Amino acid sequence: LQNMETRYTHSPADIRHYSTEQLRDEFLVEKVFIPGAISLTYTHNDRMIFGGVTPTTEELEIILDKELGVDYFLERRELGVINIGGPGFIEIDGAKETMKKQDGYYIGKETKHVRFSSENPDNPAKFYISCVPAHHKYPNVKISIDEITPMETGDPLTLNQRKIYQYIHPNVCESCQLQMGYTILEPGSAWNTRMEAYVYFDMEEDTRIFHMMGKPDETKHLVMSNEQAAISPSWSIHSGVGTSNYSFIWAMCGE
Repeated sequence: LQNMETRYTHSPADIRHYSTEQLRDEFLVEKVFIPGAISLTYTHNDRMIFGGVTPTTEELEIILDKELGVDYFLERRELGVINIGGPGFIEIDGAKETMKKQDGYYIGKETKHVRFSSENPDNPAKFYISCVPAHHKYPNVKISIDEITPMETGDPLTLNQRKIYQYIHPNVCESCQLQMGYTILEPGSAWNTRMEAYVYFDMEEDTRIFHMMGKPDETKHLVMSNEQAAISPSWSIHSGVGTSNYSFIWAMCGE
């Protein structure tokens, strides 16, 4: 099955007295990669639809049209993808390529069918997709960790020794507004310091991250587990501290 939960946005005031529960209910996505299905969430923050399509025993395709007042999913949207799990395949309008972990892809407006598949149901490919409205059509371009020069910064003295990877960025491809990145916190570090959406993964079962959010003067946090995502509205902070090491994919769009 496939599924897309929509989430309205709020104002720093609406959230001012939110309970830990409420916060989680509005800004935390607990299940991103549920095997055999596509799990998506539509945020009214710039209308980004993100989530995870993790195929196992049957190739998957995000089929959306009436829900978005269009004939097919990408008629008026661009989409970024990065495989977080096992080796798989991506079939964009017939052309079937290989998607190994860390392999990404920028697909543009008007591509009819994008189908995802894994080469092993036991170790499925976890495709994290970030879809956003697009008015212009740019060429589809495959992205491989290789071709990317990870712009590292931070220092283990400030527990932020990390490597950032620009996937959907001007240095590797064109796009209307989507922007994606892959960041891996080097061991012994655990920090992260127009709307954004974060997905944390590749972390020990017991490590958890304290994702900070809200207006800088009224910050609150979401306690997150492995493979969970957080929606961060324009007016909110984007940093987070982990109990240990972790990686995360950030997707954004705006102006």
